[PDB]
Amino acid sequence: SMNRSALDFRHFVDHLRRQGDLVDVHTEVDANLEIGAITRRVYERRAPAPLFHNIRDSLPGARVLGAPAGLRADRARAHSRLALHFGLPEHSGPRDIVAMLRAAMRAEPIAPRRLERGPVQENVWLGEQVDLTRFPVPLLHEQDGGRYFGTYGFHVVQTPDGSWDSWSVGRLMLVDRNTLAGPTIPTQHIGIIREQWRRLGKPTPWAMALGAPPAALAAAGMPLPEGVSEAGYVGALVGEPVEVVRTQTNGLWVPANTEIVLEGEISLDETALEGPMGEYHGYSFPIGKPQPLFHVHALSFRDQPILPICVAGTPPEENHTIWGTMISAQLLDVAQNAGLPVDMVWCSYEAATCWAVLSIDVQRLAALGTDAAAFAARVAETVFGSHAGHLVPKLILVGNDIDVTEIDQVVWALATRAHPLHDHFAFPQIRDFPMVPYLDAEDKARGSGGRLVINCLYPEQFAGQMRAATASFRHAYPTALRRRVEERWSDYGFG
Amino acid sequence: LYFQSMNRSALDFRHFVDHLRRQGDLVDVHTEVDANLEIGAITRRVYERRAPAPLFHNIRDSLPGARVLGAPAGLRADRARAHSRLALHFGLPEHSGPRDIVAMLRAAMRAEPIAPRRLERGPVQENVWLGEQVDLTRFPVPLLHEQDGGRYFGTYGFHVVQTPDGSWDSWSVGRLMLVDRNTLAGPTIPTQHIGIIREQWRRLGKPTPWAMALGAPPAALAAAGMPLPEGVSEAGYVGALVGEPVEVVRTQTNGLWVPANTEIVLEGEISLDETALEGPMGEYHGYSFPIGKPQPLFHVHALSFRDQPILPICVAGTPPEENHTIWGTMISAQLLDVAQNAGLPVDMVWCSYEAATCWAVLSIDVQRLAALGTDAAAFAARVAETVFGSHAGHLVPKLILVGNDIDVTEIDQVVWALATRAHPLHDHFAFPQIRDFPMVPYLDAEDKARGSGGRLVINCLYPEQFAGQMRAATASFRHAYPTALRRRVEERWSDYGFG
Ligand SMILES: [Mg+2]
Ligand SMILES: [Mg+2]
Repeated sequence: SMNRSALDFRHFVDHLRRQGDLVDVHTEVDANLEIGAITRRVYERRAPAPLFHNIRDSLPGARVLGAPAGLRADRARAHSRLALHFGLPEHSGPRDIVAMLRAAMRAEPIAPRRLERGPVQENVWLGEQVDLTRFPVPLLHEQDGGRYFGTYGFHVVQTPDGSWDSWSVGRLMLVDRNTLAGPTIPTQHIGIIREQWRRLGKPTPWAMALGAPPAALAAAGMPLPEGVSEAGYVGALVGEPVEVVRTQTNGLWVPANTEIVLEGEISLDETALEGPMGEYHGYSFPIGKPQPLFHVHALSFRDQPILPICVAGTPPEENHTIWGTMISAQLLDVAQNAGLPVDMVWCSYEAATCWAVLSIDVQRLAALGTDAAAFAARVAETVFGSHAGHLVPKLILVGNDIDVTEIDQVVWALATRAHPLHDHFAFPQIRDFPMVPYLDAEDKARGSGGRLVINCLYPEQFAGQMRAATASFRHAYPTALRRRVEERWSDYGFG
Repeated sequence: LYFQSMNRSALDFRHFVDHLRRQGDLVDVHTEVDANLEIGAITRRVYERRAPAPLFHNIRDSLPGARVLGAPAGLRADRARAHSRLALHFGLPEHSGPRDIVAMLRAAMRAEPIAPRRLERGPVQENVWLGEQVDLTRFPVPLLHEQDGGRYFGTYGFHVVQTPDGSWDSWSVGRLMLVDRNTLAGPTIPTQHIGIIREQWRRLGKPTPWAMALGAPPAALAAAGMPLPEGVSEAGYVGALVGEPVEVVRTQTNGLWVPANTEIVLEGEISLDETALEGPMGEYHGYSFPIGKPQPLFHVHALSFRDQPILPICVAGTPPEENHTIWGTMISAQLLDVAQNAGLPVDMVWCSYEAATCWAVLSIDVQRLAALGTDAAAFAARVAETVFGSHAGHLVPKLILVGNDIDVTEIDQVVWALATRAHPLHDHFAFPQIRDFPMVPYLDAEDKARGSGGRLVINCLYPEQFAGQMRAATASFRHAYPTALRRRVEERWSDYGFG
């Protein structure tokens, strides 16, 4: 059931209900602001994911699932919804998911299983039959530039010769009944492929899978080389291939179990103004930007289709829980592949992927014979120089007496270890990720200025010393007594 | 009737304990446990998991009937009631949070005191040991952390002393390490009120008459930590706090007045000439440093206790424990008074428990900020001077200045602002000349010799906010949806199916 949830969105949703992580909303809600407002609150209260059954003035049978990888208030199970995206059980935490991702990234892909048919074909609208406005397309935040059809799903394109099928995560704003608009980064795989079609004088055939198999959405964001197709890495993630059917109108292959598939082409030169919109950093910047038109020639969907939605903004939402976690997992590979004494990396969801905390193996630190400034520089070059680390402007270096995945502990280290005169290491020569929201006009002209390493390693730690013991349950009591207290917890009378 | 019980909980420790049990915020531990490390270790885990407070009923080698309560102002895992146990120390209900408590404390500091009510008897007098009968070691005196220099009798209560002429009764929070059967040791800082009074008795060639109240009325303990002028008695401020006076009885041996409901009262005197090594001990900053310090002996001449006496304990260290939940909160409230009395555009201050009282977050009213026509560097310096120069602000090395679109009492939102707003080249304002609080754990040897070096203001106000503008809206429930719709969602939450 847990691995089934990973390969099948509809089952994923039933599973949530069974484990008490789903609220069926049967009362009538408005896709104009209300769905988004509710879903946003859900993220912030860490509530069960809502399934809206009754949406004003929308395709009968159509439904919306809010917060598909939001967190849960119950701390023992807080990451369960996220974990299902990777076929992992209810009690899986950041470290379990990171270990699984790192392994997946070393595993072999498994060729997708081609099928003649599948549930996504249960309903088909062609050409003139296409009307996107009939779906419960939400206006997500009050000031958004338009309604968003696609906020949790991926694009599918292919090279003209068919040798490389490319999945990538993307978002699409509704323009009209059969047109959308959304970003295509020229240097991203989708942009590279779009260039190949352009030199033939052709628009790019496209599809978007919404309510895709959770692991297929995961796979779509995996860091893969140019030429390598994402579909196979569903098998790398969960040991079982994704099942695919051919689209109705353009010869692409989309997961068989997907809820809603849009089919069409990315326009050569037509654009619309897209945005403003909430983004991963928690802000909604006010200016719109022209983006390419995606023309929809056909759409297919399951009976009683579920449109999943993300309401991007202040954490934790899917940007942080899925993409942040993946970045964390990649940064740990980067650090360890470099030989750094790092046993964990965590891009705290609370920091909206604007910082990474590196857990430093203090038992191996003295052997480096270094100090804070040199170590900060070394870690800066290594991490910021990587593809994943390019994305994160601030690194916090801290000894592994704390658990870097718990923000309260990071805060404690930050407040009590980082000396204001000696532990603030700015690296203004290092090129920035341009979306970092605190960048100013000079940083933007220069291309650098935003990068920072905050050191929380006390100077003595570079000699293997430590000025004071941590007065916590973990570090203030001998091993035997810790074990006794944990084994007797129930006997004492605690739940 | 929950409100009956809430009110009584503030004035009677024994009832407070019963209140927690009825709310499901107590665990009655009947398993036999060891005062040596085990009780501390369990209580420590309780803070960290935010579990119910444990009342230990069965303690190896202890006075018959003796009990221990751990985590008396620890937090609860239930977010909607997280601060309920703390709140009871201030006469406040289960859903009270940081802001409600700060408001009550600020109003308390300007309310009238109500003189204590003198009684001829109270339950603290139910058992009395005099002189040769005093044996502190019969109580369940914990060794709290593995590397403590001794067992601590007092980690949750206050000292009572009085001026020689009897015109000023002083309560103050303090810890006491066990030295032997009738002797303890702990700090008595000369510049603080207990030390000033001690100096008055010294001038007469006399030791200082003293009592310690343990398991005191929760709002008595709160009153004891209030920032009152010299010459002003803390006891009257139980009345300012909860609208009803504390009830007091005379000690058995030295003329001092102590709360009638206290679980355990020690009576004696503070030695003129004798010291012992006290500590080391876990401290509020989360650390146990290796070296103790000489402190004055407190000789116990008598003690009295309630039947089945409950000794409350604090296992100081990584937050949140009582140093943070009680005293951090009081510091936050005073810093807010400091900021406002100085006319800073600040609507809240919060010493985040998670930062172990090593930083204070200042919530900035951005419209009032624009009126000042200032900038980051000048505003940082102004806040630094004002805040670090105050009695309360002197204690806190780091300040965070941030717009009030976030709730500064929520560490997750503070972390978000900090990561997304503080520019590495422009917003790190160290104040290396401003005098440090010497306990700050990151200070180096040069800082300590010099007396300064560790102060910092972190600016999270974007440049445009100083002109009252903002580069981008906050994409949150609070700020991404209009008032009436948020209200609809809140009001219909249960109708949607949430439980
Ligand atoms: Mg790719
Ligand atoms: Mg005083």
